[PDB]
Amino acid sequence: EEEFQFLRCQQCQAEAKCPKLLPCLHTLCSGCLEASGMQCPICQAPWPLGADTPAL
Ligand SMILES: [Zn+2]
Ligand SMILES: [Zn+2]
Repeated sequence: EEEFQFLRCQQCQAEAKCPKLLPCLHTLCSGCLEASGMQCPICQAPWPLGADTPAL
């Protein structure tokens, strides 16, 4: 309902490219997303560390 709201990518949405944790909508795509336009505070940091997400 909040934060978590995607599972593909910021711009290149094909098949979840960001395995980053999923509590802060960070399942976008490690390469073009960084709280720049998906719903996160300049996250760009804990990308490699994720909690309960799908990953790739
Ligand atoms: Zn992308
Ligand atoms: Zn985030």
